[PDB]
Order: sequence, then structure tokens, then C-alpha cells
Amino acid sequence: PFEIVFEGAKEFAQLIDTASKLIDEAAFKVTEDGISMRAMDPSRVVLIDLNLPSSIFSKYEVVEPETIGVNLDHLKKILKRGKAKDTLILKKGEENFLEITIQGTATRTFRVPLIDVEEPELPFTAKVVVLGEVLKAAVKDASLVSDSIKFIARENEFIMKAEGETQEVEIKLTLEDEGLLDIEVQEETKSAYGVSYLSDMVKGLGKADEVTIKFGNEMPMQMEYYIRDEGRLTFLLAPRV
Repeated sequence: PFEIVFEGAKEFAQLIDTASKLIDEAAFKVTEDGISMRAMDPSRVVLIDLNLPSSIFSKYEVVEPETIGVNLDHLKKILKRGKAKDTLILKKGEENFLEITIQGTATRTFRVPLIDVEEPELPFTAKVVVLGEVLKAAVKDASLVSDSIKFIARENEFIMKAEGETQEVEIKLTLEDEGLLDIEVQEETKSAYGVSYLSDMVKGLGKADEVTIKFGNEMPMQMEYYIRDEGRLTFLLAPRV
């Protein structure tokens, strides 16, 4: 059992919405230190890792640790009722359901039944930190133009393209551009990743959010952004499988 309160219902709704694009159900481990969730999509191409320390919640009371399983589509449907400034209260008692209350100027309560849900380390040579706007633009620009997007990183340049034979769209960044905050490269690095996976990964990403991307030559990419400074959502995406 526990009682957890998060200020900013919409933001929490965005995290769940994002995860639901990769998986239908997930297991959330709720301990005194915080909430964690790890999962791999059905295609075994992307791994999602979510960690929300108790420090980011305005109220965090856990009577007894527990791992609860939930259908993310059902959860998202309820959470989308929350406004940017609404407060979200999650309460779990002895029974198999989570009581969700959303309060702003008025209050609303819902139930989400629980379900039984069963089921990074690479030698990266490039690291970049960009504003979410750049990645959101990149995927929106690539969607129906190509199957994948080629990521290229050099000393003072980050490029997202797809060297091929179709109409070509490329986003280029240098440190002089506001979209690129940091770039560290050990050697020229290139890899390509699936466009539909990236579109899902950047779903609900804020345009002003700072996103760290780490990758290598023909290797997976690790994408990560923070939630309330201490929380974090991390993705590990295969370059090909």
C-alpha cells in the first residue's frame, strides 16, 4: 500500500502516454526510494527505463513496497483528464486496483485495476545534448520520407539524415545553433535508427527539454531526458536487428 502525489498531472500523463507507444502493459516497482519501470517492446528493438525518485513527488508514503502491473492504455485514458497544473494522487490499498484522483479547481476519482505483468553499457564514441525541439523536428521531418534516420557526429557537428536515393531531408547543428548545447566525440560516429521507434520515443518531449544522446558506429543509441531534475526516462534503441 501507498499514497503518492505528483504536482502536474499532465506531465505524468505524458510519460505514460510515451511508454504506451512502445508497450501495452508495464510493471511499476514502488519502493520507499521511488518508482521504477523497465520494459522491452514486442519487436525487441527498444528498451525503456523509467526512474522517478520520491524526491520529485510532493507526497510520498509507502507502507509496504510493491510491484504493480497495469494496462498503460487504460491508465493513459484516465490521466489525460489532468490539466498542466492539476495535482495527481495515486493511492493503493490492500485490493487489486489503484485509486487515482485528479484535482485542480474540482476533484475527480477513478479506478485502474491491476494486472499480472511478467516480463545500456555500450562503448559509445559520441555524445550530444540537444533541445527537444530539434529531435521532434527531425522525426516529424523524416516520418514518411524514409525508413530510418542516419545520425552523424563529428568534432563540431551533429547531423540527422539518411544517405540514400530518395528525397533527402537533413537537420544540421553546430554549437552556434541554439539546438545543440554540447557535443563530445572521440571519432567520427555514424549509425541509422528506425523512424517509427524514434517518433514514439520523442512523443510528449518538451521543445525546451534538454536531451542527451549517446551512440556509436553501427551501435545502439541511448537517449535520455530528466523529469523534475532527479527523475529520468532512458531509452536504448538498436541500430538494426
